[PDB]
Amino acid sequence: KNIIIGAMTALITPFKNGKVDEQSYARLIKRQIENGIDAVVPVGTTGESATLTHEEARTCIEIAVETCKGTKVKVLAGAGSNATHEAVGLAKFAKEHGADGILSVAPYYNKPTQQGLYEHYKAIAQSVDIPVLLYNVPGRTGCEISTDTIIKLFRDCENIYGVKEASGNIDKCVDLLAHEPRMMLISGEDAINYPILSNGGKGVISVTSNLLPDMISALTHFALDENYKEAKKINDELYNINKILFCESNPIPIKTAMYLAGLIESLEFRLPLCSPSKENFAKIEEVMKKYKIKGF
Amino acid sequence: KNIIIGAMTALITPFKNGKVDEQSYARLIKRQIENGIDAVVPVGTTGESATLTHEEARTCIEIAVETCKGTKVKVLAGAGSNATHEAVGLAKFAKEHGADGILSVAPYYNKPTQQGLYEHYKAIAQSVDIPVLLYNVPGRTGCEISTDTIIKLFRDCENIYGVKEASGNIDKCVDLLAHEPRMMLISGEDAINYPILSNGGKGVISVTSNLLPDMISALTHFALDENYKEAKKINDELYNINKILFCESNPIPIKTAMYLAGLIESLEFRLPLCSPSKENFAKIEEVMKKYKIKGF
Ligand SMILES: NCCCC[C@@](N)(CC[C@](N)(CCCCN)C(=O)O)C(=O)O
Ligand SMILES: [Mg+2]
Repeated sequence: KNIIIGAMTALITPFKNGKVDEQSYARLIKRQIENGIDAVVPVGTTGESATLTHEEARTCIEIAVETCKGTKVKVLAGAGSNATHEAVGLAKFAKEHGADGILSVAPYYNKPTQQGLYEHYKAIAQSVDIPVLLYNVPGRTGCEISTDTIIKLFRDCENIYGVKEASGNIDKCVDLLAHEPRMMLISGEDAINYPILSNGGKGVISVTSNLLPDMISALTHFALDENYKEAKKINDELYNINKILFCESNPIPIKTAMYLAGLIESLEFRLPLCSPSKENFAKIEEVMKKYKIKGF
Repeated sequence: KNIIIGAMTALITPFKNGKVDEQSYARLIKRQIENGIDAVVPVGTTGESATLTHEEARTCIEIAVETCKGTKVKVLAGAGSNATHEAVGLAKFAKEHGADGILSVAPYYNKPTQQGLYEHYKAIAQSVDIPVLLYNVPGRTGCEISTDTIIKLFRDCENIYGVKEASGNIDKCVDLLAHEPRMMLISGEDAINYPILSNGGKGVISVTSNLLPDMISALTHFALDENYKEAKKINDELYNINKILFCESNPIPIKTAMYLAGLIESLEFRLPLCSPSKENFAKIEEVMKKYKIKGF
């Protein structure tokens, strides 16, 4: 199987006067390349994929693919949908626009059954050639892809090579890798990056990496080399910022943090997302000064 | 305030060979009108709105408004989105195809804050003239509209006239009606229709109504006319079907029940929605036996 692993970033999408700041986007992706990141994930949840237009989603994949040409950094494009026909289309679009793979979230809101989740992902898997990473975040979708369904898709569809887990469920990650160790388990929960990697996970898709890509990079590569003491040390150091980045729903804190660090020009969200409270803004602003934040 | 209350049916959307069976849709809406229903809710969650085309949604609103012209049956249009710019659009569309009001679900997947939910709904309400009923289903959206947020929206925006609660939280509906008793609290949870009505709720938006519209009608009117004994009597009898209609995610069981009752032609879903298990199929078909099913 073809795979995409290592330290990966769920890219924020900066806005300037309500439009996608394309030059900011490219500069942030380059900031990622130059700080040890192995792959960038455009138009995911952290990128406010829900409120983007298809030309903006398609444009930001193109910006990512183009910025990454000439590097080992791969483009794992966000291409999920709660409608199978749209998820297949976005998989085809990313594949035809140069993405090295796709990250496909479980259908949200319409709560498909385990049988329905299998047929949904098989439809995507059979529709394109690029690797496909399952994305399970039940707290946002209303549904979970069970361990059985994840393993079945990994064994039945060749392009499906693993799953980004944001389940806060270390038991499920044992369960997953204990019955199918050839799968690529990706951490979708920054605070528990090391515990997931330590059990055989082969990478992370991080929100924290947006601000401190060097430390997320170092953590993952320390861990992949089984230097578990150094990997755990960064994990422990990162805990305060890993948590504070979820004082409010992602990506409200990270974009607040990016603005505070001067890495984006404006603190703009598309509704229903909005700037955090004044309290959390102060909490985000304080925890930051305990970390060394890289620039461009 | 202009309001839309009473017994309401979240219409299933029949498919024939992958297309919206237009006549059956109209034929099913007619079955509702002649069975005591006060309003029909097209292209909601129960209508598989997530996997519908704008051309399918638009036609089903048009079919809905046209079939209830001349009766007193209202059209409460499903018009929700996790992107405010998409939700504002659907509100205008629904107003121009003749809908008497819109049901607008809380944004799903992207988990907006209470502030974001206020600005999201304030943007919709300020965009149309027709009544706006908030829809809270945290198990499907990943988010809850707090009681404070609900009441603030009710008091600040003239068309926002209440909320359809599907939280299994009778506590919250006391909280709602005790602090804002002028609000129209609508049941979105069939099994607890009477307990919500018994505390001052003024209607239901029912799944069970698809199969037994005569009994959902009678329950709602008995309760609104303060015949609580007869209202609970139907509620208690309906429990077994009210539960089995969620043996799997709605609208999978109700479409199964509708098909088994011969009220629709094909048992077709749009993916990731799926036919139920053979086990649950026997459970839906068996519980059904016990009720007297209206025909055309
Ligand atoms: N990158 C584009 C994202 C926009 C799509 C959408 N806002 C809503 C998705 C949708 N399937 C659209 C349905 C439109 C009417 N059938 C949904 O709301 O369910 C989401 O996935 O969050
Ligand atoms: Mg090495």
